[PDB]
Amino acid sequence: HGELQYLGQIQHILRCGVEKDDRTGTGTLSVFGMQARYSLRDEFPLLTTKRVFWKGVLEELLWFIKGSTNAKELSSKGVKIWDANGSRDFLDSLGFSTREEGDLGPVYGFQWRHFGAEYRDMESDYSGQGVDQLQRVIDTIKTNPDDRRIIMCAWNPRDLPLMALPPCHALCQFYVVNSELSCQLYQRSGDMGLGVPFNIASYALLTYMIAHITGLKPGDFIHTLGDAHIYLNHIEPLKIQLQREPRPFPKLRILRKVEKIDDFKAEDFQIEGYNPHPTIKMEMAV
Amino acid sequence: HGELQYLGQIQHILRCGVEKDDRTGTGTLSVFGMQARYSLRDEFPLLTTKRVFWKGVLEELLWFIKGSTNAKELSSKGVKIWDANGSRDFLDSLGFSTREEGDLGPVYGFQWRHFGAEYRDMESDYSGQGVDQLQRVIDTIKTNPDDRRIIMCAWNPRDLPLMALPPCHALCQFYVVNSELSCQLYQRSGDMGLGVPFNIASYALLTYMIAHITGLKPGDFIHTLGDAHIYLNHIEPLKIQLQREPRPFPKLRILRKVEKIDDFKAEDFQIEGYNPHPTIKMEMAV
Ligand SMILES: Nc1nc(=O)c2c(CCc3ccc(C(=O)N[C@@H](CCC(=O)O)C(=O)O)cc3)c[nH]c2[nH]1
Ligand SMILES: Nc1nc(=O)c2c(CCc3ccc(C(=O)N[C@@H](CCC(=O)O)C(=O)O)cc3)c[nH]c2[nH]1
Ligand SMILES: *c1cc(=O)[nH]c(=O)n1[C@H]1C[C@H](O)[C@@H](COP(=O)(O)O)O1
Ligand SMILES: *c1cc(=O)[nH]c(=O)n1[C@H]1C[C@H](O)[C@@H](COP(=O)(O)O)O1
Repeated sequence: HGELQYLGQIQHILRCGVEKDDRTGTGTLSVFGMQARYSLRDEFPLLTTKRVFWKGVLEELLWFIKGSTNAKELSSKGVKIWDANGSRDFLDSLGFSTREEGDLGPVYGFQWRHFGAEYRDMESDYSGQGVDQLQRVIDTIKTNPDDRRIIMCAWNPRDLPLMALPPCHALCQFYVVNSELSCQLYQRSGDMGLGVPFNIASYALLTYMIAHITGLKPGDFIHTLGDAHIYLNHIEPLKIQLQREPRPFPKLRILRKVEKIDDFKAEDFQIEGYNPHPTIKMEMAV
Repeated sequence: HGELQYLGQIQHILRCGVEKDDRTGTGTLSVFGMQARYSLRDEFPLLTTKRVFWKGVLEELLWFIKGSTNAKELSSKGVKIWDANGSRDFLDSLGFSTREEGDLGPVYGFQWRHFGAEYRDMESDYSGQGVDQLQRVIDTIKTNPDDRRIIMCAWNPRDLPLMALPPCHALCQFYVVNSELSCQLYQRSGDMGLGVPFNIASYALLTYMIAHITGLKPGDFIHTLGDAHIYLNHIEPLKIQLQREPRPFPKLRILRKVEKIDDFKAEDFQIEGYNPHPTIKMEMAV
């Protein structure tokens, strides 16, 4: 079904992908330019050939929406996925010695809600500052769904030098037709073993959310990869996953009627019928 | 061959695309999310089922590279393609009455070379201001071709309100492997009848240029569409073009060794073996 698109890319990268060195010191097999279409109609694409950490997914999205750039605010929810890039050693290796541990800089959250804003620290008050792309999107979908410019962009050339790690999912666009909402994302860099499974579920979630607030039904989620790679220490685990057979995707039900996107809380959502294969550990390249 | 990928999209949009209204008042048949891979190896993808206005293509690219945002500077080269969006009526319909005719605002050129810069007018001196993404790319390709962040982004959330028409080709990323350079582009909006044929040739040209300056051979050009559409008054002309049979793509020869990307002049290039079908007129939706 849909999960076959992902499994296909994993295999393609493995057979043809060229070996390439990366900034983390690990090895890589990569391909440049791919695209997969995931349907959000009566199903949510949460991989089944492996049990995905749904919690961190939901928690991360929520963390993004409130415009936070502090690894600690997320680690507080039991989702440690960003701590690594917020460490003292990592911050220092980038020359951010004066920065407080946990401050990722002007990344995802900050750009979605305050693009123009002049960044200070992970604790500054930015309200009212910069452009709020998220809200902007919502309003355009509501007043003119034919608009060919419903875009949310995290890539900010001017702020790059202060980011602990530039956006991998740097740009997404929404589209409307027949009362159903679709979203496409441009991911410059894609760690097929870890981030990608997360990424896919993260945007399918965002779409559902916005579709809810706008009174539209989810359409498709187009995933576009730039540098899609499989780290060397992910090759064996992936080889096994490729052998497992997928199951039908689960469903995402929203337990309540929400008006503003900032109202959503972890409790408002619930996954149904998720029957995945056993978990698979994979080491994140730092 | 390669031109078949394009012809395929035209047909797919026609037989499966949904009718959709657009900002120009014209009608539209659209699809959301597509991708085509064009090879730049010993061939330049300049459509053959129709004779493409190569001049405007080359002239436009050059116009972009020097960071100009004035329709008149291009109309001066005999390429009138942008005049329409720089008119007084159009500028005024957007509320830009105080703006001088021809000033498109902070678009393509301005963002490629001065992303951060604070826009003034199509005649202001921006040198030394904002980030120069173009040069940035060149240097990264030269010092670390494994870099997973070689990106040039025109989409600037903060400047949007001042653009006569937001970027259609809003983001592209480069990739290197085996001494050959590839480029992928994200085009949020795609007028299949006019712009797209231009767009494709425009980026294939840019790639060739950068590959030359960096001492690499062209690889592939991945074209990714967001809202790909065929305007209603383009349906009949396209239906005929779909019936014509493609010919082998021509070759792009660079008549001279160039060091800096700003040195390139229209004369440095030459197309060879271009044998296309007769021209096809199509009215641009304003
Ligand atoms: N190299 C690299 N790749 C990335 O994708 C990345 C990111 C993106 C977020 C991210 C990081 C790790 C995991 C993750 O580790 N997931 C695991 C376990 C998660 C847990 O339970 O804590 C998984 O198997 O899904 C899932 C998502 C930040 N820094 C990164 N660096
Ligand atoms: N709706 C819309 N589509 C676009 O592509 C666009 C653009 C891109 C620039 C552009 C405009 C017109 C033609 C063009 O007219 N090309 C003709 C021949 C032109 C000539 O003879 O000079 C063609 O057949 O390709 C080719 C390129 C700006 N505003 C636009 N609005
Ligand atoms: C980044 C964040 C995300 O959401 N998705 C991802 O897969 N990644 C991965 C890609 C790469 O491994 C690393 C970022 O490295 P780089 O900046 O591209 O060099 O995280
Ligand atoms: C914009 C510029 C370009 O180079 N390529 C294109 O084909 N276009 C087209 C897309 C769309 O048809 C129109 C812009 O309209 P809108 O801003 O999306 O409303 O020009």
